[PDB]
Amino acid sequence: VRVDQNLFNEVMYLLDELSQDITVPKNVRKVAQDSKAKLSQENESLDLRCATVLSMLDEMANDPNVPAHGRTDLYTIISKLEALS
Repeated sequence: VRVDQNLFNEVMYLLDELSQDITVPKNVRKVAQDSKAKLSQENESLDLRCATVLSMLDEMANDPNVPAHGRTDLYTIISKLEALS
């Protein structure tokens, strides 16, 4: 319980921060927006929500327009989702 909810809480906070971060590209903010909505789709299985979000964030982490600090922010979130999955 605790271990998964602390990871989930951190992922939501970090995605919210990323969505508001003017130092990463528009498309990264939008993916962060869509990710946090997907994780909030309380009618769908968590493992499933996480898989879709992991796919979305991985795509962004591989976009060469993303600045180094934004890539690390993406990897931090990915790393918590893979621990939660």
